Amino acid sequence: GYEVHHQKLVFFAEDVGSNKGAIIGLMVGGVV
Amino acid sequence: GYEVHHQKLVFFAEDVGSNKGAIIGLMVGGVV
Amino acid sequence: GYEVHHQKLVFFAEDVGSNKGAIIGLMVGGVV
Amino acid sequence: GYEVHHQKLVFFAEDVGSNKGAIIGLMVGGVV
Amino acid sequence: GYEVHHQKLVFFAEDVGSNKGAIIGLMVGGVV
Amino acid sequence: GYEVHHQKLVFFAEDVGSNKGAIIGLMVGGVV
Amino acid sequence: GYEVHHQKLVFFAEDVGSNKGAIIGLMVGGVV
Amino acid sequence: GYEVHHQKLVFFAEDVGSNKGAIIGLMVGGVV
Amino acid sequence: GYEVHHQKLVFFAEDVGSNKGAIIGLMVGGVV
Amino acid sequence: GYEVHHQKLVFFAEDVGSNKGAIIGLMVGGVV
Amino acid sequence: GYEVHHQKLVFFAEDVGSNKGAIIGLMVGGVV
Amino acid sequence: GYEVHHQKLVFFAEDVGSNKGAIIGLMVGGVV
Amino acid sequence: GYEVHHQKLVFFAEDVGSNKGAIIGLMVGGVV
Amino acid sequence: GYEVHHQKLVFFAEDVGSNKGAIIGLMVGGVV
Amino acid sequence: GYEVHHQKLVFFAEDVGSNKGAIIGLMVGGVV
Amino acid sequence: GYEVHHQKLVFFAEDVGSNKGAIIGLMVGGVV
Amino acid sequence: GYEVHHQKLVFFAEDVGSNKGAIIGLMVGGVV
Amino acid sequence: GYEVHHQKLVFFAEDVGSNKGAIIGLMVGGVV
Repeated sequence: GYEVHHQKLVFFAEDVGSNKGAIIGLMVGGVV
Repeated sequence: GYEVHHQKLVFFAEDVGSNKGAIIGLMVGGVV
Repeated sequence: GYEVHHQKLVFFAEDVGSNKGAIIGLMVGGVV
Repeated sequence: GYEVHHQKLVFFAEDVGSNKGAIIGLMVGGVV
Repeated sequence: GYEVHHQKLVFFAEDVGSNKGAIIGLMVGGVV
Repeated sequence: GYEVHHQKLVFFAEDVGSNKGAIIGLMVGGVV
Repeated sequence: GYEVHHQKLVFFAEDVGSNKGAIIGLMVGGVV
Repeated sequence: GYEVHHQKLVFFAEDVGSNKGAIIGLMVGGVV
Repeated sequence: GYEVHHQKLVFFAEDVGSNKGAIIGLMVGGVV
Repeated sequence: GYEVHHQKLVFFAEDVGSNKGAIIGLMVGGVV
Repeated sequence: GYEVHHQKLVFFAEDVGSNKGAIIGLMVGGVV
Repeated sequence: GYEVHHQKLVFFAEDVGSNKGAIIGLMVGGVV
Repeated sequence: GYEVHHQKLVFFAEDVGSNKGAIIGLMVGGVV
Repeated sequence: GYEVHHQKLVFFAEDVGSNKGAIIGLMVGGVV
Repeated sequence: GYEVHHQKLVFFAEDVGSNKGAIIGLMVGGVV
Repeated sequence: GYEVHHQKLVFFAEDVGSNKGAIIGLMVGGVV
Repeated sequence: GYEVHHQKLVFFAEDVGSNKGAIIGLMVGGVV
Repeated sequence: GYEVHHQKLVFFAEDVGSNKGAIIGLMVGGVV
């Protein structure tokens, strides 16, 4: 009937002084 | 009980002093 | 009853100093 | 009292934020 | 009736001292 | 008549044998 | 007249009452 | 009268004609 | 020298009462 | 004699009584 | 003179005890 | 030259341990 | 001295194409 | 001598016979 | 602290006497 | 203080007398 | 100091008389 | 005080009597 469930991902990374290629490649959405 | 759907993604990265090439390639699904 | 769906992604990346250093490609299906 | 259903993308990267000093491509199919 | 289901996923990594490639390749979706 | 289940998941990598920067290739979603 | 490779996709859905939330998006680029 | 290899997708939803609500997008690029 | 090699999928959804927001996100490759 | 190979996937789904998100996300193409 | 029959796959999903989101994500192709 | 016949597959999903409704994420094809 | 970064794809195939009506499509985002 | 990273894709194929029917799709996304 | 690394892929294949329909489909980019 | 890294992939295959369907599907880029 | 990290990969295969489907579906890049 | 050398990898394969199956579905990248 009624249910509440969300995702929770926290990705934290240290890498100061420029990483070898900073890029975000994501497929987000699909279902509202 | 209320039906609630959400997503939480936090991507944090330290890359201070200008990155080589910061680029975002993302597809946000157009579904409501 | 109330029905609310959602999505939320926060991308945080440090990299000050770069001039004109940002390339973004965002594509949305049909209707958010 | 009103149901809500929309996406939230916070693309935060240190890469200038003055005037048109970046490459941004936004595509939406028919209706947002 | 009543149904709540969530989980905290946290990833922390230190890779300082020398650049090493920062890229997010991810599929976030599937169902509400 | 009540069913709620969650768990805390956290991973931290510091002072490892050899860097890694930040490469995330993952499929996260599919189901609620 | 020998038959050759044709595509076959039948998407049948009983969705009478087609209002605000009914969207069809077809993307191709090459040959038909 | 000659058999050939071509695409064939039947998208049938009960409520054809598309009116003040649903959105249909046909996109190709090459030859029909 | 002629053979019949192709994919075939029929996706059928019954007499629902019209969903919150039904959508066909389809990419048909321009190949032959 | 003649070499013929073909796919055939029938997906029948029921979701009556109250809307719940109906989505066809498919990639059909690439090769003949 | 080699002859090979094709495969057949059928999948039927009823409403069940209680509706739950009908979404099909499929990659169809690969070769011919 | 020996004749080869493929196997047939049929599946019905209903009255299981936990309602699924209709969630299919698959790679169908590969060769031929 | 000076750093160098450029694309290099040698598509060599005995199967050229620009003729009476072949299909060639070359496209870019914003800047190179 | 000084040298830096670059792409190098050599696609070599013997394919004579192929005429009045070639299709090429090349796209770039991400200032190079 | 200079990085000297290039890509190198050599794809060699025979396909003489006209292919069913020679197609080159690729994305060349990913800002250096 | 010199660091060099590279990859060499040579894929060689015979397919004479016209292949069923010769196609190159390649994603080349992903910030070097 | 001086460091080397690479490997030679060579693959040769005989498939004369038309292969099932001379197709390259490959992802090369991501980050370098 | 760590040093790694490269290796030579060669693979040769025959497969007549029954087509080999020349389709490359791979991913080479991830990290430098």
